[PDB]
Amino acid sequence: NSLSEANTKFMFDLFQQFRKSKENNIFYSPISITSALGMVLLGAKDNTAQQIKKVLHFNVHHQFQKLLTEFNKSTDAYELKIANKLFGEKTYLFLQEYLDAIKKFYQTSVESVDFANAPEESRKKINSWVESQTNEKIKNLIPEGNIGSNTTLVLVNAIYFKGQWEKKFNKEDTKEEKFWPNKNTYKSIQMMRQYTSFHFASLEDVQAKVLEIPYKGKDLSMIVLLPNEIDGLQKLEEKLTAEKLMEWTSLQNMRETRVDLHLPRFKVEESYDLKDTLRTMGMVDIFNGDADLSGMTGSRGLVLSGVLHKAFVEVTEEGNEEFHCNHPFLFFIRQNKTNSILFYGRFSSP
Repeated sequence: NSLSEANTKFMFDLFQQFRKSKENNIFYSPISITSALGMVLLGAKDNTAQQIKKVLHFNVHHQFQKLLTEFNKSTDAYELKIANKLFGEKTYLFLQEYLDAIKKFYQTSVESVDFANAPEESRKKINSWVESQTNEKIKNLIPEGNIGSNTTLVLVNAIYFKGQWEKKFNKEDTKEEKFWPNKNTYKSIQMMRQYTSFHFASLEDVQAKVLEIPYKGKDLSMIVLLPNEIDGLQKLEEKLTAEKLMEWTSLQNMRETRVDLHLPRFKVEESYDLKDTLRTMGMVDIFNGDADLSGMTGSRGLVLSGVLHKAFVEVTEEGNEEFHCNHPFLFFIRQNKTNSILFYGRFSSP
């Protein structure tokens, strides 16, 4: 929906920042994050909530719960483990009303913890919760020293996903290969090869190609963008905007063609702390003494102190023109029903 629209723009704003810092593989769940903030936005008021809404590009929670259920609908098409919880200092008493809305709309809830007296035993609490909440895939969302004795709030947003390809991949047709991060260096990888008909689309403007590899079911397909030349993605990123996607990755402007695809057998694990980032993005109150999270406790004084996001996707085999992914390229798994990107990264595996 227009929601997915907002979720997309944000993702790019988010993108732009990651770009400034990370020049390797950057992967993240725009949708997981967007929601993580909608849950917090619930218990936020005034100028503190205003920052969020603009940063997020804004009824609302209604669809964020609507869309969430979907991905939460256990299915064999794929498998995702979304571990999104609020961890706060015990001493803060959260209004049940708030707990109702978030549980209801985000199928998640707060969790009082002794940040003050026991900040160490506190970390583990959250870590372990994260593992078990993601089939034990995402571990130690928080490293030692990260959480301090002076922590009020801490939004956790881990997420794991591994879908099964509509058109399976022959485990026999996968051997060693050469991946070119840059043009002067390369790293060996196990590249999967698949010849068949896909929804291809050539990109003149940016000098790149757009392939769509669906998952079992056809409502959750991952789109990939492959710059023509090894280092043809920087320019790609440079011209990639919201509107760019809504059109370039829209199957409407795509054509089902016989394509010999060459996709690598990878897995991206990118951890992030969007505190400063979100700040510069325009969300600043929340992280300082001016934070108004009255909804969460009926009073003020609670201040978001860091936000942890961690995506972990795995691409496996199990489920004219070609698509050769031996060099960098950006991709993203969307939800075709409502074109809601729930994952996005750039693969350069340097």
